[PDB]
Amino acid sequence: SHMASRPILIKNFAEHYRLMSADSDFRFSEEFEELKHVGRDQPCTFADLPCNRPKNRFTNILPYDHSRFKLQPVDDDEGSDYINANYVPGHNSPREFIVTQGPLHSTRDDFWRMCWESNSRAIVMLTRCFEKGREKCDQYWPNDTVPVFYGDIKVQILNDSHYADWVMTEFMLCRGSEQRILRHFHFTTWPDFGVPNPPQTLVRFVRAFRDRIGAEQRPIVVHCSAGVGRSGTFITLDRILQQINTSDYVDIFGIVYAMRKERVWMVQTEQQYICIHQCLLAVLEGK
Repeated sequence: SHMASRPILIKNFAEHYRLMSADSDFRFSEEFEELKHVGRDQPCTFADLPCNRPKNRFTNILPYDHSRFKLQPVDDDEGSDYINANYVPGHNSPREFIVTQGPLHSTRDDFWRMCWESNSRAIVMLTRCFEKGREKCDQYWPNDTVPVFYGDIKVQILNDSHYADWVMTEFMLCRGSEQRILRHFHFTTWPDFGVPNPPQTLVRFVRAFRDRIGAEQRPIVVHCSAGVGRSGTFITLDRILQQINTSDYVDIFGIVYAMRKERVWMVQTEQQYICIHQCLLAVLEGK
């Protein structure tokens, strides 16, 4: 049924791609345009509160109420429960991901509290802190081995591994004698404009991530800067790469539709929407 879904037979994907990208992406552009109002009629009440106003990077990027992540209230604070974040469905769970903005210095304590309260064991970062001299994300994690306290959460690097396009970091998370291990997967190679090119570098990261994390039962935290365009791209990519193992179909459109209902602008540009397709084509063609 084709209002909120366009499944494509994998064996036909290459032709679908060709048809969709023909004539300067006419069909791709048409298809993506269909998603523009999806979700946008939903209230963003708490995001709009005066006490939460300073907690959002962008006035136009706000978590829907029905979907937002709620921090535990702290005695006598308006909005101590608020963070710019939303549960977003994945391959394995309707609440598999929590997607959020790049924390501000103002909000990183909240960010870490969320990681802790969510019981997340994995963060995916799809931005550099600075791009073209603009700050897109606070440096919310230590730059060495000396543990740093963010609110009640103590964070400490156990080790890190650098790669061509990402840095992997293993944190010890401590909180009043309770101890966890969390992994941080940081794609550091996204270009200053456009999408990764060749797209294969992103596939490599998604593959490296999923291979390492496994069938995670707990929420995975995902962010770029606004936590919509790049975050939306990575998730869609991670789903469909799993999907092609157990199905004859892929529904990129249906996936993006569903994400939209849960967080604004999930895959944000038509260029990222076409990019997801290009990554998958690379996979189905043996790169």
